[PDB]
Amino acid sequence: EHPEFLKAGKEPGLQIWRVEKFDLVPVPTNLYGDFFTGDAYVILKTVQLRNGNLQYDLHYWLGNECSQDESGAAAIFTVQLDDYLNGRAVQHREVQGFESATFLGYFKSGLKYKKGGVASGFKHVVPNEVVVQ
Repeated sequence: EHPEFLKAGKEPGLQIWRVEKFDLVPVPTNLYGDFFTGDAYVILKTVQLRNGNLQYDLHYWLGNECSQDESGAAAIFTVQLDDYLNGRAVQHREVQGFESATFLGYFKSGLKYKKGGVASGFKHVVPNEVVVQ
């Protein structure tokens, strides 16, 4: 067994992963682009300058339907580890509505609002923060 947060950074290009109670779950490659507006997604983008230097770009997608407790958590684990990956990296926050140009460029049709989740997909229910009451 091995840690995932530390696994990130094993290949250049762009990688996508979905956070789940601190479990990280690779978004189904079959769909590639589907997103549930309620949780938080983390993406990295290692670009190639001339032919040796590389730059990882951080991009967390928030359908604006996810609580801030989990939203920031992703921006935190994604940002902190980023420093653990390169030390700086780029920071991009997409709160569904005003994304960045690089994000809308790599995700042209990567925008599918699907209310649901992964483990709660069997019951088909979207518990609201009211649960804490």
